[PDB]
Amino acid sequence: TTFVALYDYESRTETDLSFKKGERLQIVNNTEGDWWLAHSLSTGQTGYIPSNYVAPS
Amino acid sequence: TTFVALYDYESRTETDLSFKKGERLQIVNNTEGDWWLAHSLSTGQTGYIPSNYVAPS
Repeated sequence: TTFVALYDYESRTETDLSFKKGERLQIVNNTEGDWWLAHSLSTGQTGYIPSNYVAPS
Repeated sequence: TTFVALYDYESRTETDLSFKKGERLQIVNNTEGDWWLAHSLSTGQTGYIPSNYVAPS
């Protein structure tokens, strides 16, 4: 399955992909899965996490 | 709503959250959506993208 960008996106870090509206993109799976923005109740820190490392409470 | 870590995870960039197995985490709504690892057919580049910027071809 192929996706198409609806907006431009300029990369902000070393690990993200820049692209332009109309570019065609294939998702590639990996062991980490989707990444979610998360907030830790144990430490107060915040950032993206790999969804395959966690489970619901 | 609330998740639990199954593994340790050490941060690799400035934007990800480190955590330890057992930490409680809350996912936080933001406009970007899940982030996916993606491969560009126009440029050959690879990296994570915000799913809400793309749509299927």
